Amino acid sequence: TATLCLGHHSVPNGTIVKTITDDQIEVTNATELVQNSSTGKICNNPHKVLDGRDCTLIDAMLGDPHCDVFQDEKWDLFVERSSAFSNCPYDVPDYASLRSLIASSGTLDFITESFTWAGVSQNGGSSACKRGPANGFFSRLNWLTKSGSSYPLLNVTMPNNYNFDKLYIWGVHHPSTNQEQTNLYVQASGRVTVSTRRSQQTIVPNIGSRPWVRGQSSRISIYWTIVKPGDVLVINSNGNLIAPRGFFKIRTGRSSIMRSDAPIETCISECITPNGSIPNDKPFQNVNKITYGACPKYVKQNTLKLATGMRNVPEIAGFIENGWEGMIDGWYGFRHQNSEGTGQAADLKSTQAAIDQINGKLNRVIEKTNEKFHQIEKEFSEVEGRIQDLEKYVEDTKVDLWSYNAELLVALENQHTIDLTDSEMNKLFEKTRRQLRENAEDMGNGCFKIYHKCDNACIESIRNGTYDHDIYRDEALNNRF
Amino acid sequence: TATLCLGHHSVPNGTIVKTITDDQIEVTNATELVQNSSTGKICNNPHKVLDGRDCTLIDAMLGDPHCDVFQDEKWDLFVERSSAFSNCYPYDVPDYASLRSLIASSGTLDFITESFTWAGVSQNGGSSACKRGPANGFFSRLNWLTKSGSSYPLLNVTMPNNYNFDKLYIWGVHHPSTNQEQTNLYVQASGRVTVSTRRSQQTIVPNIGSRPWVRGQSSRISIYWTIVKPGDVLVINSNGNLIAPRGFFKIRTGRSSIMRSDAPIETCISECITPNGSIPNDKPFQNVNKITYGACPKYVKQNTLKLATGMRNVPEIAGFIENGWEGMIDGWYGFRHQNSEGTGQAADLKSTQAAIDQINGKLNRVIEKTNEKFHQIEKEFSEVEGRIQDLEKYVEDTKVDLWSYNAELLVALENQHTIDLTDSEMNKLFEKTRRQLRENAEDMGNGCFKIYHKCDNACIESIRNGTYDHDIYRDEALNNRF
Amino acid sequence: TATLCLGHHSVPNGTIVKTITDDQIEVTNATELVQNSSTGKICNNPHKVLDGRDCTLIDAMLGDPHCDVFQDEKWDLFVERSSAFSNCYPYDVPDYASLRSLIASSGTLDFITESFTWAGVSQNGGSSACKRGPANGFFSRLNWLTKSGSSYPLLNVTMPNNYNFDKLYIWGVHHPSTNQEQTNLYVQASGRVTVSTRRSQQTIVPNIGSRPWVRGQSSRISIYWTIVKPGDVLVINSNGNLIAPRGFFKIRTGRSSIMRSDAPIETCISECITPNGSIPNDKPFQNVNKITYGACPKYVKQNTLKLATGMRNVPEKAIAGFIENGWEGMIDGWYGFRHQNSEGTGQAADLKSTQAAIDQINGKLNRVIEKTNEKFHQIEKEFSEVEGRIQDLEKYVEDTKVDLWSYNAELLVALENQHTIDLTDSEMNKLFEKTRRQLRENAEDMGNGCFKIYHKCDNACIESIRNGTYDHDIYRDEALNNRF
Ligand SMILES: *[C@@H]1O[C@H](CO)[C@@H](O[C@@H]2O[C@H](CO)[C@@H](O[C@@H]3O[C@H](CO[C@H]4O[C@H](CO)[C@@H](O)[C@H](O)[C@@H]4O)[C@@H](O)[C@H](O[C@H]4O[C@H](CO)[C@@H](O)[C@H](O)[C@@H]4O)[C@@H]3O)[C@H](O)[C@H]2NC(C)=O)[C@H](O)[C@H]1NC(C)=O
Ligand SMILES: *[C@@H]1O[C@H](CO)[C@@H](O[C@@H]2O[C@H](CO)[C@@H](O[C@@H]3O[C@H](CO[C@H]4O[C@H](CO)[C@@H](O)[C@H](O)[C@@H]4O)[C@@H](O)[C@H](O[C@H]4O[C@H](CO)[C@@H](O)[C@H](O)[C@@H]4O)[C@@H]3O)[C@H](O)[C@H]2NC(C)=O)[C@H](O)[C@H]1NC(C)=O
Ligand SMILES: *[C@@H]1O[C@H](CO)[C@@H](O[C@@H]2O[C@H](CO)[C@@H](O[C@@H]3O[C@H](CO[C@H]4O[C@H](CO)[C@@H](O)[C@H](O)[C@@H]4O)[C@@H](O)[C@H](O[C@H]4O[C@H](CO)[C@@H](O)[C@H](O)[C@@H]4O)[C@@H]3O)[C@H](O)[C@H]2NC(C)=O)[C@H](O)[C@H]1NC(C)=O
Ligand SMILES: CC(=O)N[C@H]1[C@H]([C@H](O)[C@H](O)CO)O[C@@](O[C@@H]2[C@@H](O)[C@H](O)O[C@H](CO)[C@@H]2O)(C(=O)O)C[C@@H]1O
Ligand SMILES: CC(=O)N[C@H]1[C@H]([C@H](O)[C@H](O)CO)O[C@@](O[C@@H]2[C@@H](O)[C@H](O)O[C@H](CO)[C@@H]2O)(C(=O)O)C[C@@H]1O
Ligand SMILES: CC(=O)N[C@H]1[C@H]([C@H](O)[C@H](O)CO)O[C@@](O[C@@H]2[C@@H](O)[C@H](O)O[C@H](CO)[C@@H]2O)(C(=O)O)C[C@@H]1O
Ligand SMILES: *[C@@H]1O[C@H](CO)[C@@H](O[C@@H]2O[C@H](CO)[C@@H](O)[C@H](O)[C@H]2NC(C)=O)[C@H](O)[C@H]1NC(C)=O
Ligand SMILES: *[C@@H]1O[C@H](CO)[C@@H](O[C@@H]2O[C@H](CO)[C@@H](O)[C@H](O)[C@H]2NC(C)=O)[C@H](O)[C@H]1NC(C)=O
Ligand SMILES: *[C@@H]1O[C@H](CO)[C@@H](O[C@@H]2O[C@H](CO)[C@@H](O)[C@H](O)[C@H]2NC(C)=O)[C@H](O)[C@H]1NC(C)=O
Ligand SMILES: *[C@@H]1O[C@H](CO)[C@@H](O)[C@H](O)[C@H]1NC(C)=O
Ligand SMILES: *[C@@H]1O[C@H](CO)[C@@H](O)[C@H](O)[C@H]1NC(C)=O
Ligand SMILES: *[C@@H]1O[C@H](CO)[C@@H](O)[C@H](O)[C@H]1NC(C)=O
Repeated sequence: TATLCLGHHSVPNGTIVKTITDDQIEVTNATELVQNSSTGKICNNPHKVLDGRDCTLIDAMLGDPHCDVFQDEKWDLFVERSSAFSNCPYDVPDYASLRSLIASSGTLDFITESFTWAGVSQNGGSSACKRGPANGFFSRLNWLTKSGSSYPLLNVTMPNNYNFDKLYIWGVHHPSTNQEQTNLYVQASGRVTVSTRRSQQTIVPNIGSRPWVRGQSSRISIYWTIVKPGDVLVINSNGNLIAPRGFFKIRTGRSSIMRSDAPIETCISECITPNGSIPNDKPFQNVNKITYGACPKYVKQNTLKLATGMRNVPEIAGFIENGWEGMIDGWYGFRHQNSEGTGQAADLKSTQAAIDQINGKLNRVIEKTNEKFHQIEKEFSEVEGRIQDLEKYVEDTKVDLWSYNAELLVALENQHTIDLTDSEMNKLFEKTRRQLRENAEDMGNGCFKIYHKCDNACIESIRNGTYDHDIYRDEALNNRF
Repeated sequence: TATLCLGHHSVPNGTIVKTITDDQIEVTNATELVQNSSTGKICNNPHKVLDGRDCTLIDAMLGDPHCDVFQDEKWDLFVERSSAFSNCYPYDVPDYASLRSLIASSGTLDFITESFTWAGVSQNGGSSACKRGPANGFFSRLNWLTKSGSSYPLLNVTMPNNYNFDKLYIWGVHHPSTNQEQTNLYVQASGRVTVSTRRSQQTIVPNIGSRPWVRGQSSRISIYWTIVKPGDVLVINSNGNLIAPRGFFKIRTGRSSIMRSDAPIETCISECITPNGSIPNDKPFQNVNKITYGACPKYVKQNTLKLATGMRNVPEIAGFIENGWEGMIDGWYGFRHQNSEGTGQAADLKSTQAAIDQINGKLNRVIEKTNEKFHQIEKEFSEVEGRIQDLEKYVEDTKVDLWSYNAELLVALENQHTIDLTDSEMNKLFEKTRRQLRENAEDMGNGCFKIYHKCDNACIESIRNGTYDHDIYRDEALNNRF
Repeated sequence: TATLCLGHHSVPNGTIVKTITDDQIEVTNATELVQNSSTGKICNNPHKVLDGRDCTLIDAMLGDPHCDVFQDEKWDLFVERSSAFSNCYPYDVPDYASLRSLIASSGTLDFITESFTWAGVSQNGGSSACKRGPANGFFSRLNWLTKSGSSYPLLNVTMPNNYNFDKLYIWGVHHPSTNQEQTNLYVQASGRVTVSTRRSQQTIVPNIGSRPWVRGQSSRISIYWTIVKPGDVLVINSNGNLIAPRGFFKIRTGRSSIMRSDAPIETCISECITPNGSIPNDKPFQNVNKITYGACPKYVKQNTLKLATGMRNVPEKAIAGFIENGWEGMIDGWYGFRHQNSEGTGQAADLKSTQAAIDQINGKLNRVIEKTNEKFHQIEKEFSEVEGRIQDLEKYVEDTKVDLWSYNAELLVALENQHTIDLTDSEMNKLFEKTRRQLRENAEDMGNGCFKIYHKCDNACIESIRNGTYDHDIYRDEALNNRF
């Protein structure tokens, strides 16, 4: 007689995963699906990262004297440090919109235009904004005051004869007293009107004392205007006008701005976070919900294990609640007890089928990467109300939905992996049973008892699939009965 | 002796779908789940579609002379063309999008005239920039009041809401270009308009200054609106620069909206409208446009998604073990028998019907029929604004990504389950057939049986029907086997 | 000879569930996953609920005379009733919703009085529209400054922030109805109010004009607010039309919110609060309201979702097995054996298969979906007036969220039902296959889920088969002789 047993491998150390029907199940192999660490540095490749050391984007746009190294710059990502400061006092109504559009433009290209201001004096300065040892001002703005003892009505025009949009930055000066207002501007109540063929803005200055900032009790408000090709710009002013010196060329692209204190190093990475660059070889990440580039999706979980092997079962006997830790050639194989001696082999068909069905399984459902460049703000330092609440709500909803998606996907994939491995083992056992028609009996433990003399060539023929039952039919029948 | 095999059908040409464990598997039949084309026309049934032609909704509401055919109009969807223009006095609307959305969602342009009394001022002002034929004109729903004689008295009027519906009032403020013009039109050197109710107020101070010429005018007019709830009162107080209203608009709650499109409108029936045109809604997903009106499929980024309908296509007596039957056209599963009389073939109705019933209506168990949406947010912009536009784009992008993921995962899961159920059906039929033949037959290794007793056509039909009796032939089969 | 059968239990009354491959399938047990009812009452534990009664949050903050009981109050949820009204000077708040949300999220009404000096003006002005008992009054947290004698000097005051917490200041501007009233109350013919810090500024010019009478007044007051960070300074500059502040509000960070409801408040314990009332959170989904506070189930559009708990239900039709036949007489377990012998029929139960099925079924839904989500302050979801862009965006966001979560719930229920049915069927088949494996050549299956054994198999034999210590070599010769 002879014995033939079928089984599967085992490893000394398994990994616990979670499926649809099991809280904890041990498998031979698993992989991590969530990235939860960073090196703390920002790669300067392949994206173009511009470090604004002590300057904000608005300050560099306006022309702060200590921000003059940023003139005519361009970037893919602008990094704003927490140690930035202003050294020139002003306020911007709707600051966030201007900051966002300047960041999304991706450039600081400024073209000077020849404005004519007749009857007034130009190039005013203050001691609060020093350009060297002398008084200065913003380099992209012009402070106009009275000439002699008169301040006439200003009325200038400039058409857009190009084929791209223009961006104009202008301002209004708010004095602190009526005496100062009349001293700088002869009229007791100024007025600034800037309009195009389709839009208009009129600002009336406000007079009143304010806290001293670098020695000044007055302020300046900043406004902007966009002129389409074929349109025209008209500026009408009675006083308190901070005239523009030109226009900014505005483009459309994939630029943005980020707040971070991580240093920038010479390295390559496609994903940038405020914590630093992270690899994008995993479908999910847990570092930061603020990202730039090709980045994994953000989830609330810190670990998600995906099974890449069959069950780990501790240990002649077959595969019925028994693993073979002595198998290193393949996933499934045969063991036989013969007159010549015991032997072991491996089956390549089932092993390769399982490997093919396992490899690349996650790519069939979830896409590889998503490239997002400019998005909404997700951290705030001041309380505002309605819009901030809406933004926070949207971000929270997105995060919760994606976390649920990740959890369900991982559970389903683990369940299907376990099912396919079990099906492969059972199919191999059933094929082996079907090949031996009447010459063998099932021993009850995944093994077969062959009732005729089956030598090594016989076992090899059984394993190959070229076994003939008619050769040993009568001998097996005589032995069985 | 005899032979009884089991098998399944196959087709000369199959389709490749994707499952959970397979990236490409061939099946006998599949259907497309994504709609990706349109005819370029807009159906005027069953929704009421109003063509704006050369007019916008705001211009038609104000009373533009070339938009006078749109007075007292009704619509379910308003279509705005890119060739629309303005031909009246230049104006601007602060928060234009909010008023446009309000008027579009109201769904009607019904106007009721009221008896306003303006004592001491001139009425019915006009300009050469807004012509009613050969003579000067103005917006038909607004009244331009200027000085009478040499005085402009203080205007203070009231109007109560004694109905049971909301009232919408449209008024304006005139911004002159020079101080001399301001003094000439209105005696006072600084005008002021105050419009208020018992719960809200608005005060506007005009701005004097030159502006680019538009149809010969360097002055502008700003447009404002006020809503008066039932039982409330409206008070208008002014001393210059008032563009008075002539009445109120009825404002309703409904399912109306507005769209920007250039597709023509033709006689046809469709429940879904896109800027590209009308599309059928028989499929659960679409790829034409993310701007939709009516009962429409969900927008996904995928161009195609195939759902499996049949079984695995296996190319071609032998059984079902890696062998499909090309010559079978009468069913999905059946029998082939080899006998002394000759060969034959049949089909199994029960297993085929079970598989068909399981397959039929498979996708309706999860996805709702249709999502009918009428008024939504704007999804395309022609000018950069900032915060709110970014928020809207972010919301739309998140929605699109989530629904694309849902569609992909669902299609993969359904294909996997269809393949599994069909394989289980075939294996169950074979197992039952083996179960009937207790000891008179044994499996030959290729999904087919070898019978050791003389089993004729009546015998084969008895086996197929499920009424086979092994006791009659047991002794002969046992003698043949041993 | 002896007969051995395998089968499963069934119940007289079943319940219908929905799976991936079946529209309507009957099982032995199921549970409801959607909470669609409420008691109509709000529990005051464990959250601190503050009833607004006839006052709103803004009215309580300003100092309305009939809202004077809400001074220095704290809350976790503020409940605003539909019967609230105002009984003081008419006013309007530009961007009212932002201030309401700010005060609701702050969670307290703590007020600290500060010593402002207003030189050359008369303080503590009142009106007949706001009565403190028999006499004329005003808001308790605001100061109405008017001319003293025949002059109104320019006011310029400062107040530094020397603490380590943010300050909130509430002030206002008065809008007269006539120029004569403007001149009588304030000497200057045009007022101006400037309030600023080192990083912000606000200037308001009053409006003049008649308005509808509210409690005898055709004038209004506009409300503005300012926040001062630690180390900053506040400056107020004005020459008329100023409603001065009396101090600052302590502003905090926390998990407080506000809700509009008309449900009464009783003594009970509940972790979730809805405008309909409190609901239990023992289910993953609910259908009551999309406005919630606390640990609440997710909101879905469906009103019922049944999760299968048992196996398929098959009516019971010489003993028979599990092939299209249930056992209504089995109450000892899920799977078992039935044997007919010469001594008589017998029945038993199998514990391992039943225990495995129960352990797989138990706790199945906790593996994918989280228990509860704690949300405290969110966006508004109901509006009493039409506004335009922002309201449309909020409605769109809420509708998208609801649709996505409803789809998730439906798909999850269907998948779980399918897997439960599959696991029960697999367990029964595995038990039958093991029973076949034990009897190698001594019996053959009859096809109805039963084995009939050729040798003599008594109670010891049947018990050995059930346990698993059955030996086939003992009866092999007798079985072979009987079969052939
Ligand atoms: C309306 O009300 C506001 C606020 O109440 C007033 O604003 C104040 O204006 C005064 C000037 O009139 C400001 O005083 C100035 O402060 C400067 C900064 O002081 C800070 O820094 C120094 C050094 O670091 C510290 O010692 C000090 O404590 C502060 O922390 C000083 O540098 C100025 O000095 C100048 O004047 C002195 C006078 O002796 C000279 O000796 C000096 O050489 C120098 O010339 C000056 O003292 C004050 O800071 C303002 N306060 C605020 C909050 O802004 C308005 O003046 C008031 N308007 C009217 C019309 O009344
Ligand atoms: C403040 O600054 C602004 C802009 O700098 C000034 O606005 C300009 O005002 C002048 C008039 O004062 C405008 O000139 C007018 O332009 C009309 C349109 O011009 C277009 O069309 C004509 C004909 O097709 C073309 O030839 C031309 O190139 C343009 O393409 C003309 O139709 C007007 O014609 C009138 O004047 C002529 C003079 O010869 C007469 O013969 C005509 O019959 C007719 O009466 C006129 O020329 C100019 O367009 C305005 N510019 C802008 C940008 O709007 C303000 O006037 C100024 N304010 C002060 C107080 O100085
Ligand atoms: C600009 O235009 C507006 C609106 O047209 C005017 O506002 C009106 O001003 C008048 C003048 O005061 C107001 O009249 C007063 O109304 C009070 C309330 O009346 C309501 O309530 C009573 C009782 O509940 C009802 O019977 C009545 O129908 C109203 O529903 C009255 O109580 C006042 O009575 C006083 O005067 C009478 C005079 O005989 C005395 O007998 C009384 O004892 C008492 O002293 C008074 O009649 C009117 O309410 C205002 N309407 C609105 C809508 O605001 C502005 O006045 C106007 N401005 C200018 C400069 O012209
Ligand atoms: C363009 C201009 O007028 N520049 C002035 C500037 C302004 O007058 C002021 O900042 C606007 O509010 O002020 C400068 O400072 C002045 C002192 O030099 C002078 O002694 O006193 C003035 C006040 O009475 C004023 O502070 C400055 O800021 O440097 C002078 C500069 O030319
Ligand atoms: C209601 C009214 O006053 N209408 C005027 C109109 C206005 O005066 C003006 O548009 C407001 O800015 O202007 C009209 O045009 C005028 C010419 O006819 C006149 O020769 O010159 C005027 C300038 O000095 C003015 O342009 C118009 O727009 O048709 C006349 C109309 O009655
Ligand atoms: C702080 C103050 O001035 N308070 C006045 C108040 C105001 O004058 C008014 O409400 C602001 O618009 O008005 C009071 O009412 C007055 C009557 O008592 C008086 O007979 O007539 C006045 C009109 O000419 C005015 O209505 C009030 O509202 O009680 C008096 C209060 O001291
Ligand atoms: C990445 O940086 C963020 C900073 O935004 C870290 O999140 C903060 O972590 C600290 C310390 O636990 C908390 O006190 C803050 O509340 C967190 N902020 C937010 C917005 O969550 C985060 O821990 C960092 N992650 C890694 C891996 O370095
Ligand atoms: C329906 O119309 C839209 C117009 O928005 C088409 O989308 C544009 O397609 C062109 C050509 O590929 C692109 O260059 C644009 O970028 C697309 N615009 C947007 C906003 O996506 C769309 O292709 C049309 N679809 C059909 C089926 O005609
Ligand atoms: C909980 O209260 C809400 C209040 O909005 C109820 O929803 C309204 O129910 C009425 C009556 O059927 C409808 O006419 C409204 O259209 C509903 N409003 C909304 C926004 O859906 C809700 O039915 C209540 N729930 C329970 C269980 O009583
Ligand atoms: C486990 O799987 C990973 C990839 O999924 C593979 O690289 C690794 O070799 C596997 N483990 C073993 C022991 O082969
Ligand atoms: C393929 O399936 C569709 C159902 O989507 C059916 O209408 C069609 O008849 C099927 N094809 C064949 C050849 O049966
Ligand atoms: C059905 O299941 C519930 C819990 O899921 C349990 O409380 C109940 O007893 C079960 N019903 C029966 C008849 O076992």
